[PDB]
Amino acid sequence: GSIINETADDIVYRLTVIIDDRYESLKNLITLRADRLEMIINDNVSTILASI
Amino acid sequence: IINETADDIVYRLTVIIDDRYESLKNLITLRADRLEMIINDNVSTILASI
Amino acid sequence: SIINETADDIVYRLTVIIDDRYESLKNLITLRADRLEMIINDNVSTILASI
Amino acid sequence: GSIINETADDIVYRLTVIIDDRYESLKNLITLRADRLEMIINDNVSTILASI
Repeated sequence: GSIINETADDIVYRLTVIIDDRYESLKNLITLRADRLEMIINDNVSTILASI
Repeated sequence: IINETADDIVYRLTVIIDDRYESLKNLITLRADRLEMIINDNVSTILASI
Repeated sequence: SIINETADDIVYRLTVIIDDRYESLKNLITLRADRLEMIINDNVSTILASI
Repeated sequence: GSIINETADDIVYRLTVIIDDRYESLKNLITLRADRLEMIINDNVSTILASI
């Protein structure tokens, strides 16, 4: 009763922290590598146009 | 009770997982769409400049 | 026992949820990466054939 | 601990291994495809610059 649901709420909270923490890390890596690809791309097109 | 509680756990954590998965799915699609639009735009600029 | 049985059930069910969400994101990442690689290599060969 | 405490610990552990693994594979996948794109982009910019 006070144990079954406190152990239910505890499982959910503990796994929610794991899931949230892994998710935010994936969110940051996608944003990081996409931002990085776009600087690389923007720089290279600037270089090509400035070399023509 | 033991089964009602287990169903509650699986359900609640399944809402979390699906929400996180959905936002990542959207993020991947957004950034990939941006990249495809950026690459096409830039190549069209190069082609009109050579 | 009703405790271990229910625990194995929680793990199995949620593992399928996670695997499904994982394999779907794996496929999306591979797909969008594959397209971007093909768009780049197509567009570069187009430039090179035009210069 | 209690049986419910050791059972809840085993649920969280087994699902944390699953979550982490699927996370780690997506981490390596995103890094891999971003690296592949950058290798392609940089080969192609050096080919364009040497061709104009």
